[PDB]
Amino acid sequence: KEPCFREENANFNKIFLPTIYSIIFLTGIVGNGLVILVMGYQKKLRSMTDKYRLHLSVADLLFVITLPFWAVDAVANWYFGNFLCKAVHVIYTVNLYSSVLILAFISLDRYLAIVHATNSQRPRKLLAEKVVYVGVWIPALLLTIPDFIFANVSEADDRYICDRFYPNDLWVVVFQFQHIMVGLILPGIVILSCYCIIISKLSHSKGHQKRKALKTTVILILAFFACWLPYYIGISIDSFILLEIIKQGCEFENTVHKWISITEALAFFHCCLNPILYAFL
Amino acid sequence: KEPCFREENANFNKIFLPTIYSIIFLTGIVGNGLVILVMGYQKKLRSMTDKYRLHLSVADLLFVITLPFWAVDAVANWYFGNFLCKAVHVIYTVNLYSSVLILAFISLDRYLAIVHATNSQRPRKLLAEKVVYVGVWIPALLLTIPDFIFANVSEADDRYICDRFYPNDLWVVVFQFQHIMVGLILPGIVILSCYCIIISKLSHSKGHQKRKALKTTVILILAFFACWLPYYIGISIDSFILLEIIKQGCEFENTVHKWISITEALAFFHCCLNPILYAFL
Amino acid sequence: KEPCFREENANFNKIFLPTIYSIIFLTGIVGNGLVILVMGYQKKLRSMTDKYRLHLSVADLLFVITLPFWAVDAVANWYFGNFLCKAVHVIYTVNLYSSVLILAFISLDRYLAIVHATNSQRPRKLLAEKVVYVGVWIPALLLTIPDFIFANVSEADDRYICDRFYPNDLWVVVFQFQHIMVGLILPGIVILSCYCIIISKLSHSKGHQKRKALKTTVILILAFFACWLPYYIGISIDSFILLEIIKQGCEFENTVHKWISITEALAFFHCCLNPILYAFL
Amino acid sequence: EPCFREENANFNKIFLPTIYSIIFLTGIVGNGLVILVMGYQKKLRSMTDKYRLHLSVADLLFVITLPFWAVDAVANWYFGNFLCKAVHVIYTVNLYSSVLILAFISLDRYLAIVHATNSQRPRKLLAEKVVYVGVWIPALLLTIPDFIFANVSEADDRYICDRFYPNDLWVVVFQFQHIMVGLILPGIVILSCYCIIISKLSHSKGHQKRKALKTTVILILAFFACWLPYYIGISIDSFILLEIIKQGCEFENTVHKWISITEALAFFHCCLNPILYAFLG
Repeated sequence: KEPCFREENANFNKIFLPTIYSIIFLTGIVGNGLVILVMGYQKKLRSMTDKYRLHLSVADLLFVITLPFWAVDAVANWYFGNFLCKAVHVIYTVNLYSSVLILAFISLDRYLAIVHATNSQRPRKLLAEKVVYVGVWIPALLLTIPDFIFANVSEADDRYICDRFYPNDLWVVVFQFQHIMVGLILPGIVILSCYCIIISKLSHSKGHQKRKALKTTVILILAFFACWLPYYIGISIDSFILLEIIKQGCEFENTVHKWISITEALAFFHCCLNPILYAFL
Repeated sequence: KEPCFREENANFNKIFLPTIYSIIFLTGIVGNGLVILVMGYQKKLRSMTDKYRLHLSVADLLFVITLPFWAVDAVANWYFGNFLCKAVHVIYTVNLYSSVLILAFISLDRYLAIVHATNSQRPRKLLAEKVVYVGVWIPALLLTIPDFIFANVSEADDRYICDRFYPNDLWVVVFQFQHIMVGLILPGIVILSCYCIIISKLSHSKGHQKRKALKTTVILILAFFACWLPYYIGISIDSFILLEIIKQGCEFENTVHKWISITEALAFFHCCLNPILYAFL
Repeated sequence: KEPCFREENANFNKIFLPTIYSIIFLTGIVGNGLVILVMGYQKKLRSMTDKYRLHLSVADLLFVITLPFWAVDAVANWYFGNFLCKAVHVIYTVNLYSSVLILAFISLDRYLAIVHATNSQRPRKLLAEKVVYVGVWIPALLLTIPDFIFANVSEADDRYICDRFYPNDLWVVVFQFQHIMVGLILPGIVILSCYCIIISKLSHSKGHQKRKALKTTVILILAFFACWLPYYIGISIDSFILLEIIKQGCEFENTVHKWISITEALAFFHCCLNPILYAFL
Repeated sequence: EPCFREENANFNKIFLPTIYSIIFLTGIVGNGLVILVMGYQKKLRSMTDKYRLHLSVADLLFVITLPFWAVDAVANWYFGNFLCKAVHVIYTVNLYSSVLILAFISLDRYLAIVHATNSQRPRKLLAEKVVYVGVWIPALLLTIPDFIFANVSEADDRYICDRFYPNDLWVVVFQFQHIMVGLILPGIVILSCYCIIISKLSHSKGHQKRKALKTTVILILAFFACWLPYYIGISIDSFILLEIIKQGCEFENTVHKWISITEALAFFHCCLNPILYAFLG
């Protein structure tokens, strides 16, 4: 009843995923380094949204440093050993959770700036300079413990596959549900609640279109979640497959893994769209 | 004579269709809930088109409530129940016909507002206030009766198929003709007669501002019919296959069924494009 | 001798060509009927290029009237008979040659309007009122004689194929080379010469006022030839196969035929891009 | 041992000639119009326009030989050894000259914004005398292997024209030279120039962040986006030929197909200079 025990990634992933990773690596390096140079070295962070997009650019730069390891592990497989596999996985997790927590924080900042426009200028300073660290980076760093523990390289079938290796499959299901939860649902629920209240409080602000700093952050968050949504659907289906709820054939269990691979490579475009909304607005 | 076998949905579709359904679910919930909040709960409807577009938002929200059942059915056939299968099909039919009848009513509103801009302020108000129910929702609720009668969960082996199971194949053909007719042809003929007589009374006149509120109607209706056209082509081809008129083999029938599934999933994006035009125009 | 077995349409190209033909049929009827209504019957043509574009709309309407027969012949085969096969092929050829000759006349009209800006107002009117018929419709109605001679319905097997049935394959080659010539090369050379001289006499002045008006015709001609270029590549390669010059495989003359089918369906969008440019003025 | 790569598929024998013909038409028309307008009607206003004139000359030179690529894609090289050498030489000249011209564009912009005061002699020196020795002399010096190793190999029935080296280590070293002096070194120079420009244009108060460094950024980004999939493919192939990427023999065929299509798609760089003169973006 074992399935196909994964299939050798289609020969085309292995030229496509390397290509996607390299495009995202180039765009991420150039764009996020330019954002850090302009908005975080020369200190022209004008709004408090540009404070959080600096945090996004730092997280995305950290991830795109390790993206060439993803490309190499796509073409060939892992050569870099165990410590660097752990480093790549914890950096991937830090980016994963920090970016979406930062987006939730930008939604909170927009909610405080629009809805509580009279009295929330002092909470908007603490939330962006002292509370952002303990609400984004500390939760993002505390969720790399499963990757400090389980992210080892398995010397296998002349493969050496760098992945999170768990004692059993229930751990995989639990941690994929945890990823889905604290990376899509709760930050997504917070963002949706903040923006629904913003739209309800802005719908009668005389009509005066306060859709300025709102449109940029709406585009940023919508593009981020559009990049990540197919991957989250794939891993939710995969987690329900592992939980013996989707008892279909092993070929479905392999096509969902292929879906996860391409949609995860395509979800790394979130590291590129923060600088893109500085090229455009 | 060769009763064919519906080959089970390509493993791909079993992850594509949930992905499309989930994208439409998120976009439709957020957009239509925000339209009902803004246009329907806060009374920011500024024209007669916005009342009909509020009706579209209500119908689309009703459908995207049941869309998660569609995604689960795309993965795991049916473990919700016969009553919930009936409710899902009834809501699907209500959306199907109410949305296109609302679009036809929008075309009548534009016809009366442009061709009869001097004596049509009461029949437009009377239309959008009282006749919209009798001409949109009563047809949508009295023509969903075949879902109350026929839509049931056949437990074919382990595949609990939730679909309309008519007594005869001719019933399937005649109801697909009914759907094609009162979902593409008659409302489509009405919408083109109302917009060809406007194009002809907007040139013989040379008008403007109204010209422009006519763009957000033309784009809405064109996008709806562009979403639904591949599905209607597919189901008309399926109906002519099922009358033993086409007879291109079982492989062609399987291809048509896959086309119908994919392009029906893609045609549900009409539930997203009503609030998208409130986000662009 | 190996006769090179001509496989039947794929099962997707039945259900795709029919979809492409239906989209183009709907768009062509609606748009070209509106153009003939407004810029034709209502005499709202005011630019001396709208006359030629009215001619395009007449040709495109004539073709999209016969497009449903193309969709039926895509799904089923020709049940309409020899005379109506001849009529459909004649209308196809008339559209084929008249549309490209009208675009050549548009380019020549812009050449006379820009290069000969002072003298050519009476030659332009003569060209658009009297010379246009004998230079577009008469050549298009004289190149359709081989359709009156050879287009026939062949009852081979159960497939009533409606196509131009020649004595030899050398006839196919010569009537594909004359198609390539009169449809891409000679009108294309005329259009390229006219627009190169236009640019050399716009860019040798502060031409900015008339570097629009020109933009619409440039977009129209470029979109037409972009639609028709893959088809012309396919049929040129097929003509060289039929000359036994390419002589590659038997799977390459079924790849070059499923290409010709797909790209000929996709080239019929030229009947839709003349009214679409009136939406994007 | 060798995978044994012998197939150009069948789509890539009709797709690639189609892509080559589209690029041949667009490149011939656009680059001829640029050379006529800029290099003959001296409408070179800027110093980007002189380098873009150099790009148009190089791209015109390559699209002259593009029909030979179209014939070699569907037929094989029946033109001769001298024509194989000439086409490969012109291909190499375009390859290196275009990217070195873009490096010169980046350096000219660097001198324009950063050293805005004391750079009008260096920017007139580079564009008038140093551009030849830094673009065309290097591009004609790295085409020496196209004079030495490019030969039509009769081999089997198909006379294949390619640059044939003694060992497979020469293929690797020349592919590495290609990657270096076509992507890395000019790309590093361009990135350094534009990063310093951004660090200087930002500080500048109200320095339109974009000015005319929009059109050059778009041109260089589009060029490198066109060439990046090809460079990923040939780097993967180069490490394959070093016996580093041992992932089978179907992977080498997949990589070679990737190289063929992504090399044809990389020739759209030969028409980005005129299309950015048709958009003025």
